[PDB]
Amino acid sequence: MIKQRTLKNIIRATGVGLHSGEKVYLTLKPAPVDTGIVFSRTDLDPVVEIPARAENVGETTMSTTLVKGDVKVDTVEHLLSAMAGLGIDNAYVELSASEVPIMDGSAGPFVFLIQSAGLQEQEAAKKFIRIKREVSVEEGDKRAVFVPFDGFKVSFEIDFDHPVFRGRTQQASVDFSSTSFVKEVSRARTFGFMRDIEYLRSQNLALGGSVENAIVVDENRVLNEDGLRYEDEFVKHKILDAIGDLYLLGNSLIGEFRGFKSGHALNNQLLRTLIADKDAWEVVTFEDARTAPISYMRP
Ligand SMILES: C[C@@](CCN1Cc2cc(C#Cc3ccc(CN4CCOCC4)cc3)cn2C1=O)(C(=O)NO)S(C)(=O)=O
Ligand SMILES: [Zn+2]
Repeated sequence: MIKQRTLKNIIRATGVGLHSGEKVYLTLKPAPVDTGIVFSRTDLDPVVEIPARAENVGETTMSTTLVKGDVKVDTVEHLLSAMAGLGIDNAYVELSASEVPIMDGSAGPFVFLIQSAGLQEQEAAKKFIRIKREVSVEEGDKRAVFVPFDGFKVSFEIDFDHPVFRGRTQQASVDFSSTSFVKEVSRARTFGFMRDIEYLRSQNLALGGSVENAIVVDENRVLNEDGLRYEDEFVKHKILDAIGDLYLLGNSLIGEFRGFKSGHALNNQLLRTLIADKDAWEVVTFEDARTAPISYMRP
C-alpha cells in the first residue's frame, strides 16, 4: 500500500520571519499516523497546537497565516509546499515565534533539511483527496480551479504589465508524473516589487525582507545581483505557493489546480468551496503502489 510518511529524525532550522523580522527556531519532529502537519508555538504557556488545515486559516494578506484564538503562525506556505512536495503526512512543526523563517525565500532549504533527516513510512494507508468534479472560485480577474485529473498537476499564470514579465515566462504547467517538485519548483524564491515593498516598509511590514530572501523587482529590472534560479522563477514561485496552500487540505491531491493571478486569499476560498462541495471530492488509498497515479520519491 502507499504508506503515510513522517520524518525519520528531528530537523532544526533557524532564521528570521519575512514580515515580523523576528529570529525563530523551527523544529520539525516525527508524528503519529493521521496527525497531519501540526504547528506548535513552544514560546507560549500552554503550548498552542494549530493543525495546518484550511479551517485554521486567518489572514491571507501577503502570506497564509494559521490562527487558534489569537495565536498566529504566519508564512506557512513555503514550508507546507516542501512538506507536500516530499509527501509528508504527519509532522509537528515547533516554532519559538509567530512566523516560519523565510530562509532563502524558497522551499529549497526546507526540502534539503527534511531529506537530510530522511522520511519514515508508517504502517497506515496514505489518504489522498481525489477531485471528482471541477470546482472553481473567481474574484474579479483572479481565478483558481480544481479539475479532475489522474495525477497531480499545477498550472499557473501571472499577468504583470512590466518589462521583466513580457514573454512565455508568465504561465507554467507542472505535471508531478513527469517533473520533480525538488528540481523544478522547490528553489523558486518569493518576489516583490520595489514600490510595494517601499509601501510595506513605510508600514513597518516586511521587516525580515532582503535580496538574500526575495527577488526584488523595480520598474524595469531584477535588483538581485546574482540572477534567477529559473527563467520562469516568478511563476514557479506562485506554483510553490499554491502547492503549500493546497496542502491545508491535509492530504495529497489527485487532481489539477489551475491558478490565474491567484494568491493565498483565493487559494483558501478555493479550499473552503472544495471542502463544502462533498460531491466534488473523495478520499482514496492505494492497496497497490503500482496502480496509483502518483509516485513519491523513496522515503
Ligand atoms: C505573497 C507573495 C510575496 C510575499 N512577500 C515577498 C516579499 C519580499 C519583501 C521584502 C522586502 C525587502 C527588501 C529589501 C529591503 C532593504 N533592506 C532591508 C534591511 O536589510 C537589508 C535590505 C527591505 C525589505 C516582502 N515580501 C512579501 O510580503 C508570496 O510569495 N507569498 O508566499 S507573492 C510572490 O506575491 O505570492
Ligand atoms: Zn511565496
